[PDB]
Amino acid sequence: MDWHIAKHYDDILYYKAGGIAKIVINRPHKRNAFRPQTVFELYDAFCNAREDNRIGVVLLTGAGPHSDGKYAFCSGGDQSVRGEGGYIDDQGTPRLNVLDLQRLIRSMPKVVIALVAGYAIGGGHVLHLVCDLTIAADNAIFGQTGPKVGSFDGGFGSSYLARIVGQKKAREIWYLCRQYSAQEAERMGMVNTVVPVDRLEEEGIQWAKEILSKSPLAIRCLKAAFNADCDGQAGLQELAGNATLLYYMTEEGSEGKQAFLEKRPPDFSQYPWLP
Amino acid sequence: MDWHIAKHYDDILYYKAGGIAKIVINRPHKRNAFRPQTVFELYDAFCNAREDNRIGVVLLTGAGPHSDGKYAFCSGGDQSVRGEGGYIDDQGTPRLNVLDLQRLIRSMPKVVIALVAGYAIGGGHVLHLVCDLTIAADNAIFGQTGPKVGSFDGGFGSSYLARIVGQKKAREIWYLCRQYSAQEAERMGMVNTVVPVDRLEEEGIQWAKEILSKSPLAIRCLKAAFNADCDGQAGLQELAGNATLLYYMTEEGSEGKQAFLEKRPPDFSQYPWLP
Amino acid sequence: MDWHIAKHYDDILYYKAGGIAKIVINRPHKRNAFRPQTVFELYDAFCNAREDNRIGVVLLTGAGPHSDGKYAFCSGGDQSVRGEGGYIDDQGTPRLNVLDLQRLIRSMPKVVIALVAGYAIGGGHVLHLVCDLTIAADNAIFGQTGPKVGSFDGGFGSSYLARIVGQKKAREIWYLCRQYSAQEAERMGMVNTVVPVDRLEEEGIQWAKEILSKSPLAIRCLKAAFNADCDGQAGLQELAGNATLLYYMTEEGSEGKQAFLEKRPPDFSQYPWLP
Amino acid sequence: MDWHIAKHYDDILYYKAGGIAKIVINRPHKRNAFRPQTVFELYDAFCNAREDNRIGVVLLTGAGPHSDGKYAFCSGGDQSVRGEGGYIDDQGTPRLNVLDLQRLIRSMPKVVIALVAGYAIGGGHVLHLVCDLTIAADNAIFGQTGPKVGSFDGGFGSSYLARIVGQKKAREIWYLCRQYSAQEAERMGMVNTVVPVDRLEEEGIQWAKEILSKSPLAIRCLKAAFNADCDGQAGLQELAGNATLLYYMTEEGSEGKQAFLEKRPPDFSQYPWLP
Amino acid sequence: MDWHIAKHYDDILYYKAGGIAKIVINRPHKRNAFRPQTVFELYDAFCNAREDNRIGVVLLTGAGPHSDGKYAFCSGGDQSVRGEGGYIDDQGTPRLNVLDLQRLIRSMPKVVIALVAGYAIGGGHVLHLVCDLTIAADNAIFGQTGPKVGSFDGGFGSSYLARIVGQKKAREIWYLCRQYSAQEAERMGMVNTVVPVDRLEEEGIQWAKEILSKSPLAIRCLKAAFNADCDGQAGLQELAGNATLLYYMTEEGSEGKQAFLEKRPPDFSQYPWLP
Amino acid sequence: DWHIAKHYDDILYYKAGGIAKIVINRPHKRNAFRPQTVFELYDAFCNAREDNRIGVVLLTGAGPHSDGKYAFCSGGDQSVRGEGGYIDDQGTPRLNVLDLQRLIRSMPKVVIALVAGYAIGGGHVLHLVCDLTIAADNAIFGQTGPKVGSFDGGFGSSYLARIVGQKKAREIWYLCRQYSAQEAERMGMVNTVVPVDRLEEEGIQWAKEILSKSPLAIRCLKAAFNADCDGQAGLQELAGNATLLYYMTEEGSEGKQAFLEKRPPDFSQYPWLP
Ligand SMILES: CC(C)(COP(=O)(O)OP(=O)(O)OC[C@H]1O[C@@H](n2cnc3c(N)ncnc32)[C@H](O)[C@@H]1OP(=O)(O)O)[C@@H](O)C(=O)NCCC(=O)NCCSC(=O)c1ccccc1O
Ligand SMILES: CC(C)(COP(=O)(O)OP(=O)(O)OC[C@H]1O[C@@H](n2cnc3c(N)ncnc32)[C@H](O)[C@@H]1OP(=O)(O)O)[C@@H](O)C(=O)NCCC(=O)NCCSC(=O)c1ccccc1O
Ligand SMILES: CC(C)(COP(=O)(O)OP(=O)(O)OC[C@H]1O[C@@H](n2cnc3c(N)ncnc32)[C@H](O)[C@@H]1OP(=O)(O)O)[C@@H](O)C(=O)NCCC(=O)NCCSC(=O)c1ccccc1O
Ligand SMILES: CC(C)(COP(=O)(O)OP(=O)(O)OC[C@H]1O[C@@H](n2cnc3c(N)ncnc32)[C@H](O)[C@@H]1OP(=O)(O)O)[C@@H](O)C(=O)NCCC(=O)NCCSC(=O)c1ccccc1O
Ligand SMILES: CC(C)(COP(=O)(O)OP(=O)(O)OC[C@H]1O[C@@H](n2cnc3c(N)ncnc32)[C@H](O)[C@@H]1OP(=O)(O)O)[C@@H](O)C(=O)NCCC(=O)NCCSC(=O)c1ccccc1O
Ligand SMILES: CC(C)(COP(=O)(O)OP(=O)(O)OC[C@H]1O[C@@H](n2cnc3c(N)ncnc32)[C@H](O)[C@@H]1OP(=O)(O)O)[C@@H](O)C(=O)NCCC(=O)NCCSC(=O)c1ccccc1O
Repeated sequence: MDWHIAKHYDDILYYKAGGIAKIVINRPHKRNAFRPQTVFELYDAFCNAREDNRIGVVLLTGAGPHSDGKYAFCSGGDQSVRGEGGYIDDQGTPRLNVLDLQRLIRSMPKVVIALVAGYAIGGGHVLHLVCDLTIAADNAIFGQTGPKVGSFDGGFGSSYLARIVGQKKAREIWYLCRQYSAQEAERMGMVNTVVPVDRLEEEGIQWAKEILSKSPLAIRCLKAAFNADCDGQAGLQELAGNATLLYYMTEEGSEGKQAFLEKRPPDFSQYPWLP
Repeated sequence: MDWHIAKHYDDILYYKAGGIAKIVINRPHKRNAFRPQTVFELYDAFCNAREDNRIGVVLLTGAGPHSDGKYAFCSGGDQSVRGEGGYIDDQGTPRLNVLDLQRLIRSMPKVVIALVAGYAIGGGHVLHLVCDLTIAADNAIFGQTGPKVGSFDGGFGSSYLARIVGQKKAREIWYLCRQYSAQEAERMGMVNTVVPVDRLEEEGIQWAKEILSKSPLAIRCLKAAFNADCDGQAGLQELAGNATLLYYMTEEGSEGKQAFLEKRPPDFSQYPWLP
Repeated sequence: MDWHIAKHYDDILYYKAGGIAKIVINRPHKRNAFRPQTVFELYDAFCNAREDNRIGVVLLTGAGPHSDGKYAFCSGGDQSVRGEGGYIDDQGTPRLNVLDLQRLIRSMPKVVIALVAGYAIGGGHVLHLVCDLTIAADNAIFGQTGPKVGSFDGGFGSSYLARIVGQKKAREIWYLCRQYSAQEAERMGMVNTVVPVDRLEEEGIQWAKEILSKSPLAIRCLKAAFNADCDGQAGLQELAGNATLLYYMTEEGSEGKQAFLEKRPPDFSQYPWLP
Repeated sequence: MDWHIAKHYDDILYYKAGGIAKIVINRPHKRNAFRPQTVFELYDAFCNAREDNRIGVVLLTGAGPHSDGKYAFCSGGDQSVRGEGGYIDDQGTPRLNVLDLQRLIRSMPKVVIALVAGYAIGGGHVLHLVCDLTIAADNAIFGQTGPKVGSFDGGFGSSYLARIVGQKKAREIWYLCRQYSAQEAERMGMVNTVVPVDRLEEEGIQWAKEILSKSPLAIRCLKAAFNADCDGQAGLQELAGNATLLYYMTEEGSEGKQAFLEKRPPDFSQYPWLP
Repeated sequence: MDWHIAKHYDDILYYKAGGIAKIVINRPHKRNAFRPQTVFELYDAFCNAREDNRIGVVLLTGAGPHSDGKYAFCSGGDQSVRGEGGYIDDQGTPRLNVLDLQRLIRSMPKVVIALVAGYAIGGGHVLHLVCDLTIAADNAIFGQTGPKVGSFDGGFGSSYLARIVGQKKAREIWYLCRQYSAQEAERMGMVNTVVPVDRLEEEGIQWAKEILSKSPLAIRCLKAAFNADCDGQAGLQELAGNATLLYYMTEEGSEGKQAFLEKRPPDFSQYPWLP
Repeated sequence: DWHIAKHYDDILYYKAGGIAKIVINRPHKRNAFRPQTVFELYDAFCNAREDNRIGVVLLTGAGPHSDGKYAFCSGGDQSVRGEGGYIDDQGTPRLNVLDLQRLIRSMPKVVIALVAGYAIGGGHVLHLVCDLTIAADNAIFGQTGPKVGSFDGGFGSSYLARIVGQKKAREIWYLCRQYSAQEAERMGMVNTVVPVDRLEEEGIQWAKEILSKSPLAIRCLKAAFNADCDGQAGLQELAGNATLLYYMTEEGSEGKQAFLEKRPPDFSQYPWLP
């Protein structure tokens, strides 16, 4: 693929090619753990993808292999900056801003695919989970660590995981903090497919292209519909929001607008009350 | 208004005029209690209204006053035909088919307004509740009777009532089986407005007309949206269904249709992936 | 089995034998796509099955093989009659009446089993999904096509699917519009069992008989309970409706009815307030 | 009424009369604040009432007036024994056992009526909220104090309050920590009725007697149904639990039991599959 | 108050004083309708407020009176820039970005109070609703207009409104598109208090100061708890996120961090498994 | 090294380190529970909950029986089933297993079902509501309600669906078939499968991996999982844990001290974080 750099960052790499964006967490010396700046940059990059009318799919992955030969998607919050009440940014502010990133990935009307090679651990595991889809390399390793390292994600990390692998397996994952292979992760329902490491990016590109040939309006409505099964009124906001969008493409709707601007009463008399 | 009979029934009366249909429960010797046939006919009448592209609003009310001077919207299930496991129809089958009627009124994409003069009691009270709106006459009397007469409605009768008057008041209504005035009913939030008896139908017509001047598409989407706060996936079905409806009016959607019929790949390349 | 024709239709075939009904979509020249009339007839047949006190289980399947040797359960909405805002009926009205069929299948207190040979695609796929159970032949092929053909089902097609195969696999199914084999469908959780094509009906009959040897009241309560995990207040309506049904079979409840009819205060004094 | 002491406690008083139980919080020197012992005892008394087949209604109230002439329902958690992580019991164990009491009151199949004279503040306010009904004396004063005293009830204290007074008023109550009169509390929807201080107990008894003349089975099903609008699967458990109870009173149900005991196949062939 | 300008914008004004921020929509020639830029700026200012450790409360209001003597909070989407599929920004992109602003106001851990003088109509009405609290001047006018002007808000505008005024009144508001006085709005439950126009800001400041003397941790937890009753897993994310925040302030939690950094197994053996 | 912790008629109850073991001991009825069995089970689980050293509870059945067969639990004892419920010795109809279900589900300790042989009917639902399930390869799972004139439309239905999905959950209940340990794992309702003589050791092994974790983290997580299912009751548990943690902060303590000292609280130093 001919990837073009789209913007420069300190902790990540960001590329575009056709309708695909690629976001790479680039802190291999920390197994691609995120510090607050990493989350800020990830958020910025995902926002850019959201605003780009040409991009329909974002591939999210980690830099590797590292000098020690190991692969990693993301090892979660950088523990070396963890202080009282959160992860300390350069101004001394404790933060949990990955929560904001989680929501953006979840709600943006573009499909996000996690491409996992090596470790997807802790907060890194939850990031893989909230991505729409996950493609794993056969060397991928999945797991949570919260109860061992003094943390937990009781939001999407728990409930949404249960909506993927079911309640028994979700609890096992969090309580024991074991590691799971790519094959185990696929069998339990949380990984869509598994390929060799050297095929991981091309598979992502293949899946991305099958989506890029579909109707953008259809895709965004379906993504909202899936969220609507989880996120109550916030889910309804996204789903109803797309209904409003589509309604704003109708003549019936436009008559309401035109009537207001022309200071006359609207005339919906020709329009039927359908069953 | 020039109401014209639209179809003949044994237990009810059914009229249409302009964009309004009027359905009248007609068993005043039973304070308008419904027997299984009454529910069958009500259901049929609402279906007819649903199918008529000219009808946007349905007024539901009870026949009166009766020979005793009393008014009644509906007194619920006819206890005189109640047998083992439900209300016995003319074929000997026990039924709780008012549940089907509740669902039809609740889901049909037309506004239904209960016009309550006199008693709306028991199953008759639940009917008023599931109508979109309620306009009451000053002589209206509301209440549940289940725990006194060996019944209960633990479906929309309970949960949906709580979404109207709040949990404290809903529990009071059901546990004590007291009666409530039109003013008390409005104050608690379950009656939209109150007018003198002789003004009841005309108020109904005025409210119907204010809705009939609105966009049918906007109205149906809103009704689905309101149901969506209550009915989980069934509510999602109605709201997403309207999104599908609207999407079927877009050129983007039509390309998908035409491509299939012409046995060619669709080309959505021109359409943007909006924010 | 000695199937007996139960009623004649244009687009479907309808049989009964013992406690089993069999409904067959009969438009093999369109891979059994449904037009509005097809849905009307399916709805009528399911209502009949619902009304028949002898029928406990309904088998739903597609006519085949076709003259080209191919099998199909259902290929979804007939694209050849699709117009603005829906599928255009013979009177010129745009419809999405499959939504009503979905609700009927989902809520009727009889077990519905989809018998899928060959294609269950698009709206045909959602139909299989909303059936209680699915038995597949080895030649079955499952998938959604919405984003490719300019449609989507963001109701039961999305949310309820996620409650079967989990969020990751449900999104994949819709975003990519691939086809899935029977073994794949079974592994992901949406097909209950797989058998050879010529053993499909006999498998359906056997499963039906195992249900028919059970308590009808127990089965209906369970079906409502499953819906209740999905359909919010609509689900409560079904579950509470069954509690009412059962309560109408009690002596305690009848004392309430009798008291009213005999115009005396009820006497529940003998009855305990159990823990 | 002739109240009889039913069991002796240190921190509360417990009486019975006919089908009514009365539980009185008795620490007037602390405006009836609860310490862990108080909660243990309250739980015990409510359990007793639950196990007593003669008791249908429980009245909950505070001892008063105090020597200063002041009335109090309950001032919440006893701050004088609050320590690290909770309220410290006599063994040094930090506890939040009022959460267990909230659940018992909420789920027990008997109606609980809070009789509030004077202060219902903090955890004392939440206690009034979770009781089925609330009757207030003219001198009643309601409010939350968490954000002022370094606490919060983000459980039934927040969500369930919103289901009573609506989201705007519920947020106001908690954010500002003001006090509300009986009239204000009634108008907002969280108090069922208001009576003079010296009529409070008689009003409680009158409401209780109106409940005690109803069907105990109807009442328990209704209470479960109301919970089911709030408590997801736990609510389904209560409601389905009652359906099971009712089914266990049927001959159809008994056929299953007998068949098992007699080591024979059950015969449900005579029973219909109702609509 | 000595308000200080905090940042310069085109469509709005932004001030700070003590723990209070004030955001003023400043397009009085359009009754304070928002165009995409207005939303962009509102979003930025609310983000600024969120990031300011000194700000606990945000007052949101409209500029007025206008040259015509009229007051307005906000009249919703600027119809003069509405085009196909949304509101057209300065780059030609159709947007519904008020949806993003809604989520920010709803989720940010500071109390937002709408100060409504004059019109809060359509999208402007939904903005007032999603603020935590609303204080109205006695000249305030509330209402929705969607079905008249060819729009609807089927997200928070519908469901969340029902959680404030109940289902009956919410439907009325949307279906008829009438106007409601401050008094009617308070009576129905969606306005917290009403004061004279000349007292509106001082009342806002008064309420803000009562919140500013409270515990910030308590307030954020409560706000998340209220959202959790509406927003399913998204609500859980906020509520669990705060639990994580608090857990990150515990010694027990830090031991997990330290063990990881020091490359040793954690020792939680000293910590109890509390009831 | 198990130590008897309390004596019961229908069950056995032990502790060792941070693990409690509760054993249903009515093998002559395939460990069916009568109201007393449930009362004792509730009592034992309450004990475990109240025991500050206990972090994990293993639940299992006595076996093998004299007929060589294993059983976790065969559900409600049909031999005492009467009108409206299971008749206790004072003549009262009961459904008190529902109370046990809630206790197991809500207690801030991990409960692991160790299933050898039959987990059937109400016994099957008990395994389901336990946090985790470890099965021996001879384990057999299933529901029987519609066959024996009962049903569990609460956690037995909805919660099962949140484990195996709607299609499989309905199959299980409608047909009342039996499922192997391997089948149970493949569908998602069993965490792992081992040989029968390795069953207890696997449970102990799993318990220990949990006992080395943070008790606060584990309780918050269990509540968080319940919250995806139990609406406001789930919120009560989750928010309750937030309150617990807030009661460990200085900020929170200022509010208490201020009240006790009859002075206005001073939270002025504390930030309004993002
Ligand atoms: C990822 C894993 C399993 C890999 O193990 P291994 O291959 O053995 O690598 P190693 O552990 O040796 O790590 C290599 C270097 O990267 C650092 N490193 C790795 N992960 C790090 C991290 N998360 N923070 C800081 N440094 C890290 C290491 O400390 C080490 O650095 P040096 O000693 O060479 O200097 C293994 O490394 C591992 O278990 N990492 C920890 C993962 C973890 O526990 N994450 C959860 C923290 S909580 C969280 O993510 C979170 C944050 C916000 C909101 C919610 C949340 O749940
Ligand atoms: C409605 C009410 C309060 C009116 O009282 P009142 O003005 O004193 O009239 P009265 O009680 O004298 O009744 C007049 C005649 O109509 C009959 N009548 C009135 N309502 C009836 C009914 N529901 N069934 C059969 N006959 C009825 C009466 O029996 C009486 O007949 P006669 O003595 O002249 O022969 C007062 O009449 C009253 O309280 N009726 C009871 C209403 C009630 O308790 N409904 C609960 C049944 S449960 C239900 O609605 C339901 C059904 C299916 C599914 C779910 C459900 O919740
Ligand atoms: C089913 C499938 C995959 C089979 O492929 P194939 O075996 O190759 O058959 P072929 O494509 O040649 O089709 C055979 C004939 O049946 C027609 N045909 C098949 N399906 C049709 C349909 N759904 N409508 C009209 N004509 C159809 C075809 O046009 C063709 O006719 P002729 O050339 O001989 O004239 C393959 O045929 C296929 O993919 N069909 C379309 C499936 C599809 O995209 N369905 C969903 C549309 S949206 C939906 O159902 C829906 C409905 C309600 C609510 C929400 C919704 O999303
Ligand atoms: C209740 C109220 C408003 C009454 O005011 P007032 O009439 O003026 O009485 P006063 O404040 O003087 O109190 C009288 C005496 O009772 C004690 N007292 C009153 N309430 C107490 C309490 N809750 N704990 C310990 N001692 C108490 C006082 O400290 C005082 O004792 P002495 O000086 O004579 O020694 C006014 O007293 C008041 O606001 N009290 C505090 C109420 C409060 O803030 N409760 C919340 C605690 S957090 C919570 O309840 C909670 C706990 C567990 C779970 C969830 C929860 O939400
Ligand atoms: C607010 C209201 C009721 C006041 O009426 P009035 O006092 O009589 O003022 P007037 O109607 O004359 O309007 C004054 C000027 O401001 C403009 N103006 C007022 N509102 C405007 C608006 N929303 N957009 C553009 N220009 C506006 C007017 O066009 C007029 O301009 P000029 O003629 O002098 O040039 C009355 O003005 C009124 O009803 N306005 C429209 C309210 C409305 O229908 N809002 C809904 C739009 S849909 C939406 O908000 C939305 C957007 C995104 C997502 C969800 C959503 O619901
Ligand atoms: C478990 C199972 C499949 C074992 O089969 P098998 O190995 O062949 O043993 P067998 O059937 O011979 O039973 C052995 C003895 O234990 C008794 N026994 C076994 N289970 C019993 C039980 N549950 N109650 C009373 N006695 C029992 C039997 O009657 C038999 O006794 P004797 O002949 O020696 O006298 C097989 O035994 C079996 O299917 N048992 C019945 C399981 C069942 O249907 N449970 C459903 C009750 S519903 C419930 O649990 C419930 C409770 C509360 C709320 C909701 C609910 O759904």
